[PDB]
Amino acid sequence: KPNPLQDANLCSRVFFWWLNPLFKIGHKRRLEEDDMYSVLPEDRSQHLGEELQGFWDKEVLRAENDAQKPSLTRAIIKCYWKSYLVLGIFTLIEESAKVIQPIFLGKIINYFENYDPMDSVALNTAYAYATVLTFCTLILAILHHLYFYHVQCAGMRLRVAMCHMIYRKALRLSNMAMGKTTTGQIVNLLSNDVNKFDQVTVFLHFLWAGPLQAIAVTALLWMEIGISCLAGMAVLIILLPLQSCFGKLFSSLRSKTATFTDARIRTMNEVITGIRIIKMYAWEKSFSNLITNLRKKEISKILRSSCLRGMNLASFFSASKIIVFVTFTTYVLLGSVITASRVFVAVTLYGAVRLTVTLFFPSAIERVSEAIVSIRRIQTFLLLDEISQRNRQLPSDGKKMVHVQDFTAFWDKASETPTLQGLSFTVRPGELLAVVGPVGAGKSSLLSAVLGELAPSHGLVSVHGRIAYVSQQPWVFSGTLRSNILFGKKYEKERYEKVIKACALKKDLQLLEDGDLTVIGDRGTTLSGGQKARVNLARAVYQDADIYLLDDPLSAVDAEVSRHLFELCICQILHEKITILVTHQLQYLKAASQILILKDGKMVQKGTYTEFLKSGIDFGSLLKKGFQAYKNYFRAGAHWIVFIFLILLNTAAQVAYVLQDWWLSYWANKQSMLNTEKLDLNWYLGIYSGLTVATVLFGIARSLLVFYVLVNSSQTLHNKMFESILKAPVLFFDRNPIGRILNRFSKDIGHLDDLLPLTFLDFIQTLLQVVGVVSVAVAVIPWIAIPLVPLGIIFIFLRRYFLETSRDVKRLESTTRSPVFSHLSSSLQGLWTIRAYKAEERCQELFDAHQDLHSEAWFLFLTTSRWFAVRLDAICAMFVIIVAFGSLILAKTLDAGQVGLALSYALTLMGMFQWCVRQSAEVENMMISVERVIEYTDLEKEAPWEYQKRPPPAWPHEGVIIFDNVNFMYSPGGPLVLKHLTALIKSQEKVGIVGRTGAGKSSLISALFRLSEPEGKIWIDKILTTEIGLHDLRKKMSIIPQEPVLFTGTMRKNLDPFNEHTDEELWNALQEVQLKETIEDLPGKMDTELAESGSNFSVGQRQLVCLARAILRKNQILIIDEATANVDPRTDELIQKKIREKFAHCTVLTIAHRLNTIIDSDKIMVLDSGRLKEYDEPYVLLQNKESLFYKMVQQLGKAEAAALTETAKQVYFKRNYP
Ligand SMILES: CC[C@]1(O)C[C@@H]2CN(CCc3c([nH]c4ccccc34)[C@@](C(=O)OC)(c3cc4c(cc3OC)N(C=O)[C@H]3[C@@](O)(C(=O)OC)[C@H](OC(C)=O)[C@]5(CC)C=CCN6CC[C@]43[C@@H]65)C2)C1
Ligand SMILES: Nc1ncnc2c1ncn2[C@@H]1O[C@H](COP(=O)(O)OP(=O)(O)NP(=O)(O)O)[C@@H](O)[C@H]1O
Ligand SMILES: Nc1ncnc2c1ncn2[C@@H]1O[C@H](COP(=O)(O)OP(=O)(O)NP(=O)(O)O)[C@@H](O)[C@H]1O
Ligand SMILES: [Mg+2]
Ligand SMILES: [Mg+2]
Repeated sequence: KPNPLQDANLCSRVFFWWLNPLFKIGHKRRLEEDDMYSVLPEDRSQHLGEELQGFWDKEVLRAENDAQKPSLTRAIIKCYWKSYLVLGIFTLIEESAKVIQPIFLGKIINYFENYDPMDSVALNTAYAYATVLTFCTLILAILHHLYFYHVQCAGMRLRVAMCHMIYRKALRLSNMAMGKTTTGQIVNLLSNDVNKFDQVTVFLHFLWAGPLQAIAVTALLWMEIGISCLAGMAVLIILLPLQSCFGKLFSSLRSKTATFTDARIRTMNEVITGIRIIKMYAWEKSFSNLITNLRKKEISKILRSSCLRGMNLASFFSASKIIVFVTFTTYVLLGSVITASRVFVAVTLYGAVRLTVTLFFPSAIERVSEAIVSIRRIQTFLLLDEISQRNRQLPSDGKKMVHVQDFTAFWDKASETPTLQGLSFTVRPGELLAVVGPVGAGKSSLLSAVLGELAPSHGLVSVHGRIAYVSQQPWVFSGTLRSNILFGKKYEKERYEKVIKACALKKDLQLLEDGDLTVIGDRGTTLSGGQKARVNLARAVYQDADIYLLDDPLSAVDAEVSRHLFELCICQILHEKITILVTHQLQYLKAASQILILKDGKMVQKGTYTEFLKSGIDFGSLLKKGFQAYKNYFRAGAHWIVFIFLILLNTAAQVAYVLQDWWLSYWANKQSMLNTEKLDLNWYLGIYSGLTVATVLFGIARSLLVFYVLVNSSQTLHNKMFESILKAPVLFFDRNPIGRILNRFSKDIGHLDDLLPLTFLDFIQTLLQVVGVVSVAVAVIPWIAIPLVPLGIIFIFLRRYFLETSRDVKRLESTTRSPVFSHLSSSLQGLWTIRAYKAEERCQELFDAHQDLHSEAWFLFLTTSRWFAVRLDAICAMFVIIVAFGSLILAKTLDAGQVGLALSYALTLMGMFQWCVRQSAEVENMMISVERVIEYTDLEKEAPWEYQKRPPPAWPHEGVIIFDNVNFMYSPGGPLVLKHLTALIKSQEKVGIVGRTGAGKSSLISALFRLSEPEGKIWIDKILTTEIGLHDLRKKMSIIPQEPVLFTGTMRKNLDPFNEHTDEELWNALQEVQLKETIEDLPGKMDTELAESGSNFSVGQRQLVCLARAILRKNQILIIDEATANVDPRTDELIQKKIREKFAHCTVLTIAHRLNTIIDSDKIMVLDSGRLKEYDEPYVLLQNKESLFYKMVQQLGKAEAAALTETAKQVYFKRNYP
């Protein structure tokens, strides 16, 4: 992938002419990673990393010699100052040109004031000054883009070198340092703490070019207009503390809103997760009240912050007008006169110095502070204690063996008991040494000590030869299964096939789409734990090391796979290699040549399996311990009359802004056309003050109205979205995951609430300023409207051409960034396995390649932006040149005031044009959140909660249920679940529910509750379920679900959200459920907040709370669904007994996976794939062996079957025959 930048000349590099093929390809089709240009040799990660590493080591050595702390900042400066001085020269030149050009503007105006049509020398001089002005504009418009690209390239180089150094350090962190730190911190100081270097270098050179430009501008202003410039300078200086105060208050007002936003998001997550339980209980009104209160509380603070930001923007808009008004008011009041060669030079100088003082200097200060903080963080990281490099090995005879003598060490030096107590043993090739012990013995500690991870406090360890080590937890890195097995070594087909066959990985390969080439992500999302363990063992065997160390290889695999592995990949293959193995299964101890028993870090016994059998101590014994989007977004805010008023306000503000400068020009012309007689100062100064006041007030009003309208639109959209969500049927929640649902409530609404209104206001402001500049230029010289049409057409086509490729470049850069973090995380998690072999330089090379693949896209991201900016600035410079030369060509018509006004506005169009284009692009990007919110606004809605026809309040009187021809489908067009169910449930009868694991037992409650609209007729106390609203039907039947859920709140809230009961009644219910004494010992009597689903409460406690809820509701129809699954027998018996005794006179339908709980039921439904087979007493079903009830009873066993039959017979005899 050759880089055309390596070929281009200086002329092509100035205009970025070498990116045209890339833009052509991007316009034609989509851009993939194969279309990117490889980085230049000087920008490769390894080169920069090694250069900065050498400089940093030299600085460290010097600092240690001098005996002070080292300075990463000093190292970086010593490395990059020579390359960062030339950019300083160029920014000096650029700032000098910026300061210079108003002088030539004033010279042109001065020529216009002393016009003489017959003179030609003055015309020639004016043309020369115009040429110099065009040269200055070209300098500011053309070369600045190459300068900016190099400025950003410096920061990119710094960041790449920093990342390389950080990874190189992290690859050799000691055990204690790794215990201090975490993987998250190391990933964070690459994802967030290294990106400050991209931004520090942009504004770094302004720390000396800001005050210098301010001083030069002040000197020029004093030379031009006199002492009156001090008032404008004072106002400009005062402008900074106002910004500081605004930013200080805005941060507090913003941080005061997260405490409501996070609570709202947490409640939303709870609602979305437990939507089925809420719908069954009909608590949507309570949750709606809670969410509404939280939203209002957050919206108040959002409104306050928006008002503050609008005031800040209005202050920026009116600052220049205020400065100029004050300056020229004191200038005129001191006794001078108004002239166009001075007014419109002071205006331009004030504008330039105001931009520089207000924005660039504070931005530079902030970026430098952040970069210093990040540098200090990385500097602290780079001095963590590192593992001492494996020193010169003791001279041996080349034999491969492992020996340990008198070893004693501890991970922590403050521990009372050492990790290992005087270990002393040796192992030779061909010996299968096994270590057997309980959890915590220290077998993995012994293996780590052999590897060298445990620093020997006392004793000696002699290990020679290559090492094969198997971690307790299998590890898979960012690659493929073939890559995992190869571990970077050269691929051999025969050896790979031999290892695959020996490891029985053929089934795992066949289970994958690509087989052995399938990509496995972080933590093996595409694989399983057994596959990871098999891959780890295969890699260890394939690497073909002299010494093999194993640690818990077969704990998490099946019996056949474990036996086949332990035999054919260890006993035969590794019979020529040194082997030390850690076991937990006793069946593999027979094949072990050596066995050691370890407990409490102390040696117990070592010998063969026969010797241990003769010892008499049992191992087992020892092992037991579009446009419509904009239209709807604007309509949701306010009426269209408000839109008309907003348009009028914007127009009035811009008109006053222009008219103040026009009035200055008119004053200058009227003073010039005079004669002593004097101008009436009262009139002119009064009109000036009125125009300034009107500009300020109109700007403030426009900003406030825009902000309020857009925030109201966001609030209305959120209300509509939540209202729609609360009524969507369960099918919608089944289709969409919880994360997707919560994303539109967390991120999209977050954008709409704070970012979009302010972005819109800024874009409108800048666009109106550009329109005003163009309108002034057209009004002064009408002929300028001719080339404006070609310029607009060219701009539109160029914008389309650029945007067809910029988005692809941005997505490529976004998708090429995560592999770096994934590789870092994988290498950090498998650091011991990486360091076991000598392959860490290969991991460094892989990381370098991953970093290069991202710098590949960053380069394009910078260059395409510069490519667009060059042409935009060319268009703007053409406009400026046209104005400046047409004014001189038509000198017989215009006058000084008009010429100066038009020329100054043409000069100020710069930067504003580019910012307007960028903000338009950003707004178009941001509208997708509004699109998604509006999409969720109009979801499908289920039946209304209430109907016109209301049943009597006493219904259900008895509780008789009729099922007639019930066909149930979860989704329309999906498979049928229930097939023509026909049954009658008499009042106050206990019915048990039986069938297979997919018989549809839990599908009956959905039909009864009408969660999904069923087909057929269901009659309850002679009312059909399809002619009454859902909230009037679900409220009269109680449900006890499989997994109880408790919502975060008070116990009174959890037991009675609608305050329909009394505290005494709730206490009586709690006493009935025997949880009252547990309730009344917390810090609060009944208002104790809980965690998610009551994480501090037991499962039995949650079931008991659900039973208490059912008791409190005290409805006639009770349904229980899979009550006891993994609860203790005591709580199971408690729940069964309480349910049996408390609801004697209430109809109960119970679905139980076990027949023990539902043996005493009066009747039993038999379900076969949604077909109702048998409905009668359980004794009758057990009488006939052909019944499915008898078959399932016999499936359980014999003794339990006999007990169940006896219990059913006893129940039948007691009930039917009293
Ligand atoms: C304090 C007074 C004043 O604001 C300073 C100062 C001047 N302003 C007047 C308008 C203005 C600004 N530049 C201009 C350049 C030419 C002509 C006019 C202007 C700007 C500003 O503030 O315009 C409101 C500004 C704004 C944003 C900006 C960068 C920027 O100047 C460099 N961004 C770059 O990406 C955006 C931002 O979102 C971002 O960086 O996002 C990752 C940014 O947020 C952060 C955290 O930086 C911000 C502004 C804080 C926040 C919300 C909305 N977005 C829209 C554009 C952007 C802005 C700077 C007045
Ligand atoms: N890397 C480590 N850092 C800190 N403590 C450790 C480390 N490795 C082991 N230990 C401690 O050393 C003691 C014994 O470890 P060890 O028994 O090898 O762990 P184990 O493998 O989970 N149990 P076992 O399988 O019987 O060896 C325990 O107190 C561990 O917490
Ligand atoms: N939301 C759903 N959408 C579509 N089919 C479903 C859904 N939930 C369950 N099913 C299937 O519909 C059939 C009805 O079985 P089901 O409702 O689970 O009763 P059950 O299995 O006997 N009781 P349980 O095992 O506790 O769920 C089964 O084949 C389920 O897999
Ligand atoms: Mg261990
Ligand atoms: Mg079910």
